[PDB]
Amino acid sequence: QDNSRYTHFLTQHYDAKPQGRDDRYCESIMRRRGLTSPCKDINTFIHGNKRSIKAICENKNGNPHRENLRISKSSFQVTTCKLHGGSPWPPCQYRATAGFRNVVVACENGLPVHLDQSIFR
Repeated sequence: QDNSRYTHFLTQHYDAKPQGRDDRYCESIMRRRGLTSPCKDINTFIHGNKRSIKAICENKNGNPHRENLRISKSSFQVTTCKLHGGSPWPPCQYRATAGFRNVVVACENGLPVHLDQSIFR
């Protein structure tokens, strides 16, 4: 029916139109999306519409990749938020890295349920 994992994916990895994707963007959205207790070490948000991202799950915008993942054909505007300061607890200071590249996800039932973070490390 519903997919709580696709819902979690959106919360953790999707931001439709961010505007300025600087450090303070990261600090605000990381707190907003509930990722600051403890501070998530690295988290990347995808921008634009959701139908492009879903389409990574189909032949449309994706290919099978590695053990059980999928890799997009199209590039996406992304913003990676990376923790600095060696303390895992708030306040969480983030460095933003805007990117434009293809993304790796895992899908269930045609829906993204996981973002592979490693390609942004």
